[PDB]
Amino acid sequence: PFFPPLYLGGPEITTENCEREPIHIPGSIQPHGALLTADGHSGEVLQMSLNAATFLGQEPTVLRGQTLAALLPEQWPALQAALPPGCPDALQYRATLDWPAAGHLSLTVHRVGELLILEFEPTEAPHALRNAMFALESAPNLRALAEVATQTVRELTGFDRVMLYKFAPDATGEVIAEARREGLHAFLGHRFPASDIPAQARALYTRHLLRLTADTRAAAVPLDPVLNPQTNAPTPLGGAVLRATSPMHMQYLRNMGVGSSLSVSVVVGGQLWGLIACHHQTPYVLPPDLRTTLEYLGRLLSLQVQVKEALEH
Amino acid sequence: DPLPFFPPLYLGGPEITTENCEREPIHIPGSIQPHGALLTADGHSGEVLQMSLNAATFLGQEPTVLRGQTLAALLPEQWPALQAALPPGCPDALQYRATLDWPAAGHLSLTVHRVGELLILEFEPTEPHALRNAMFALESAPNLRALAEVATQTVRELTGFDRVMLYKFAPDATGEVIAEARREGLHAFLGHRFPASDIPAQARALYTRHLLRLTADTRAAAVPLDPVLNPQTNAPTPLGGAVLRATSPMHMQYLRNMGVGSSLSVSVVVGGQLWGLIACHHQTPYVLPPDLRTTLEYLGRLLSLQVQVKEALEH
Ligand SMILES: *C/C=C1/C(=C/c2[nH]c(/C=C3[NH+]=C(/C=C4\NC(=O)C(C=C)=C4C)C(C)=C\3CCC(=O)O)c(CCC(=O)O)c2C)NC(=O)[C@H]1C
Ligand SMILES: *C/C=C1/C(=C/c2[nH]c(/C=C3[NH+]=C(/C=C4\NC(=O)C(C=C)=C4C)C(C)=C\3CCC(=O)O)c(CCC(=O)O)c2C)NC(=O)[C@H]1C
Repeated sequence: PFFPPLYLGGPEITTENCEREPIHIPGSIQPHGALLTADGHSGEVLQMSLNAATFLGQEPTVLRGQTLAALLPEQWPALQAALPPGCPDALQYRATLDWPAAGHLSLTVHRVGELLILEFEPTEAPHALRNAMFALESAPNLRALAEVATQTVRELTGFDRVMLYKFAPDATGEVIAEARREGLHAFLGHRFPASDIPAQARALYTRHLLRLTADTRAAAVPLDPVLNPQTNAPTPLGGAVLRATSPMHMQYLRNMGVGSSLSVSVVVGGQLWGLIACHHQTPYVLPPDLRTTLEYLGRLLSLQVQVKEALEH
Repeated sequence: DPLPFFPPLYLGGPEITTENCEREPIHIPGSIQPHGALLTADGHSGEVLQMSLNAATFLGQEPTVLRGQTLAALLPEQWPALQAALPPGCPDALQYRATLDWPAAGHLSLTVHRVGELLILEFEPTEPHALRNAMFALESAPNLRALAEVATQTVRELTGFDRVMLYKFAPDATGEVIAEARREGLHAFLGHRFPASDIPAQARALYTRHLLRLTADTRAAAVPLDPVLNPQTNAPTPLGGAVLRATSPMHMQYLRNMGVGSSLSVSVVVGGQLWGLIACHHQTPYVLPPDLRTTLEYLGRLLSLQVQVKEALEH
């Protein structure tokens, strides 16, 4: 099973109970964005991140009464149609708001049962993706495909280190390709224990295909209330990219000298084949539109891995 | 019966009938569609060899001036990028794309690929979260039918085409329309089946490697290359990989007779085989700009993946 989260007086996580930390329900988010939850029917704002006032420019109480209808007039009917009752928690809808306080915000919404989860992040506003797609497809074998993928991602993102991280049948990880800035340790060829990404983390990565710690030293921002009014239970935040990252993991990242981390899942035959794994030495918020490019690349790599593995077997 | 290609018309080959169909060399027509321009150049020196006859009007230069310069001089910023992206021996399927600001012609999209020692350069005029939203909707579709319907509707919304079908090949290469989105008033092709020779076997081979072809105007005359043969080889210039390639007069006749002014289709390739097509129709001529066509190319790949996934959920 899972332990209760901390804020419901559950045990603190150690190396004896990695497998049981409830990472989907931390009750908090990373501070480079803001999150609101809301009722599926009424559009009634039920929870907000204590930092919402910053991003939205709204007097705190104003929000926690109001309706999405009021708050987002153009958007609220689109949401209603895009995310019908009963849809999967994996389905997401995005829009760009030109919002008074903040030039442009990206809005990302998904639905978990009766709750809409809304994420707001700063945003903005060429051929590198098309060029990359053809490059991946003409790679002659899996090894070269891995090399092209890591190089392409590094060029698109500027990340200090991009790795392709392949799982063995027992969930032992091996770095099979790597693109990195001069003057970093090489992780190419190295193998790591399964428990570095515990089973409850791998399952969640099979369904929700991208996550990140924008700053390995930033404090999480609580949800208020912490419990969903609807259920008097924790809000599931696994489908939210803003979810506060595990302190266990952030301790690991910090011990490696990483300041910013991001990964993308490569899913083949319904199973987690590997990850595109990015490190930056310093804090780094990759903007939403560039993340989208990596999300596309994730799908394309999933296709090409199967194609390429089929021409060996 | 499968038989080798006839020589093209310009090398004294025969004209094509319902009989010899499968031997038309549709990859070497010696000509392009008039809404863009094409140059060929030597892959090592960058000497310009062939150009479409309309090139002066896209590129704003006399032929003899174009042909008298190397790509190093014509494309000083792109020439080194081309050479890195398209190394000798690379496959003909690999494409490099850039946007140019050309004085006389505005923003041009440049698409380049390499066939042996030849570079082929295509120039076309070029111009929010719809793709991301579509990607997730496709993935959440519960079964093959719902996927097919979401895919057709999405493509129609992105493009404005009068008719978008999902055509699926059977094992005998006979095809069948399994989903479609269509303009009000058009009659339904859903569930109809069509014989295998409607897409003869050489076209289906070409459609497995080069994943998007089109006919922007089913009545437009083709524009010859000049000279027609590659001076490197005194042989035909391979245009399979060029979207500007001229369509077979057989297929343009099959289209006009249906009332179609514009045709476009994207291959859906599963396990190395052509599974089916995203085929689109418009009643009037219609040019879809290169950046919009890129969205369809990306959807072609997504759909190939999702078709595998939906079919595996099915035994
Ligand atoms: C108690 C158990 C421990 C534990 C927990 C834990 N680990 C993750 C997530 C990740 N761990 C990763 C491991 C590596 N990244 C690398 O680059 C290398 C090698 C150089 C390794 C071994 C990765 C990639 C992830 C995914 C997240 C990311 O991309 O940064 C989680 C889940 C994190 C979250 O979703 O919040 C958890 C709970 N880690 C341990 O090391 C043990 C002691
Ligand atoms: C003697 C040869 C004939 C022939 C040849 C031919 N066909 C193509 C390409 C296509 N034919 C298609 C057929 C259909 N389109 C539809 O909308 C329907 C049903 C409603 C059918 C059956 C399609 C979709 C294509 C793909 C091209 C496109 O999408 O426009 C070629 C190749 C043309 C080229 O690539 O240059 C050729 C040579 N078709 C016949 O019917 C016979 C008479």
